[PDB]
Amino acid sequence: AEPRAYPFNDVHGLTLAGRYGELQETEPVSRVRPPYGEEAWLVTRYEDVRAVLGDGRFVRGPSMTRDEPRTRPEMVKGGLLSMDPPEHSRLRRLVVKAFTARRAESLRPRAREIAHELVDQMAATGQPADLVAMFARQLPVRVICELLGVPSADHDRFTRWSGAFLSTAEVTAEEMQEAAEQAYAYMGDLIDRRRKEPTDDLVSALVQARDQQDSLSEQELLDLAIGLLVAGYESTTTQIADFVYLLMTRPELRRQLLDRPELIPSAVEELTRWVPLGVGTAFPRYAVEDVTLRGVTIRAGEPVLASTGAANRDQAQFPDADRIDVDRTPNQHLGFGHGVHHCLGAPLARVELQVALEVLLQRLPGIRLGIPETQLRWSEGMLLRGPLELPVVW
Ligand SMILES: CC[C@H]1OC(=O)/C=C/[C@H](C)[C@@H](O[C@@H]2O[C@H](C)C[C@H](N(C)C)[C@H]2O)[C@@H](C)C[C@@H](C)C(=O)/C=C/C=C/[C@]1(O)CO[C@@H]1O[C@H](C)[C@@H](O)[C@@H](OC)[C@H]1OC
Ligand code: HEM
Ligand SMILES: [Mg+2]
Repeated sequence: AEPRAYPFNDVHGLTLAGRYGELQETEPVSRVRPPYGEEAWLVTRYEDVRAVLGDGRFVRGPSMTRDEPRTRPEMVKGGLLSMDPPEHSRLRRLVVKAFTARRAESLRPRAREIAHELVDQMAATGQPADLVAMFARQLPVRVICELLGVPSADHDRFTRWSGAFLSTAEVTAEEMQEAAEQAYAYMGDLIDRRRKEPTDDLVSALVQARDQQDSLSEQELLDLAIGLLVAGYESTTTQIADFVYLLMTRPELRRQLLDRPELIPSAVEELTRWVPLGVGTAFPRYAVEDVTLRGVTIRAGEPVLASTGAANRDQAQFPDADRIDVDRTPNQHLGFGHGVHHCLGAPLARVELQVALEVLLQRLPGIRLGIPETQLRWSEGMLLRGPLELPVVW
């Protein structure tokens, strides 16, 4: 009876559903029924979403058993986002000792070179070129190859395997399983090589990482490396396609960044706030005990969807929240999460998104859609929202 069908967002674009603003106003903790899995609470105000994501009483562990609210029939379980302190905390300390802000920044010149190569290839094939296939789907996985220390000769086949892990892939289950097996075997052998002769890449640094006198096991290293790959690939790819879609359809955004390229980092933050990247809200948290939130009792065990897409568009937190203002300040958005699970690749994701906009505007300052905006084909992957193809001219 009472729960609302969720997701509210239409996948065929980046429009924030008007339902979220309505619930922010008058029903900030509400019930939703997803296409698959359990009914759940949905939390939409910036304050409340931040509160749930930062509260020790809201955990992720039950994701390992539960029939989670979701938009696809299958469930992916495990990785860092399935874990709770203290087990989560230990892995996070070790991974961040290796995966530093310094290391992320140090990849900016290689990310620029790879971005320029991808534009070179677009220019070589000629116009219109598909920005999604040729650029957005290529830069983040090649940057992960560079991050981890995959030798250059293996980037193309590593990119091919990794393509099978995207929610937009049309491959068979057996095709995807073969790609997973090859990527895991490849990464294991890469870790064996770096254990034998360390160099200055992330795999070597993960081997060497110590926390107090603790370290990552051989199997933790391999599982965490694969986890970084999936966490850092589809999201960054989709966000690149979405940011350039916005650039190409909003003349003042493009003008402002052509005129003052120094605005690019601020524009990356503002677009990360504005773009409701998720179809709905994934990764439900579970109450460990009864919690009272905005007068509503969330019972021990119940799932709670804390919508960062809605939170980032809350009129109570961001003045004129639906406006894209590249100079917006402050901008304490939740686009890279909040609390203990907050995106650990965020420094790198920011480098990649900044480099993408920098290189495309420098090289292709007239970049624009090659077809009417109403003709764009949107992904029906049901996890993130973005164009399947972006035919561009310049
Ligand atoms: C929307 C992003 C999300 O995408 C996903 O969750 C992607 C899921 C795709 C759609 C899945 O693939 C489908 O599986 C079906 C059973 C068959 C489909 N085909 C073959 C007919 C197939 O397309 C999964 C099962 C693919 C495999 C390789 C996989 O486990 C991928 C995981 C990818 C995870 C993600 O890319 C990243 O999400 C990560 O999920 C982990 C479970 C978390 O721990 C966390 O990682 C650190 C988190 O990142 C922050
Ligand atoms: C634009 C690109 C990206 C976006 C929008 C993004 C967003 C996020 C968000 C919102 C979370 C928290 C999810 C939750 O708590 O429910 C998260 C977690 C994570 N991100 Fe990202 N991310 C991006 C890029 C990357 C990259 C490049 C990497 C790695 C190289 C990465 C690695 C991870 C990992 C490992 C987690 C799980 C952290 C944990 O559970 O402790 N991300 N990301
Ligand atoms: Mg050149």
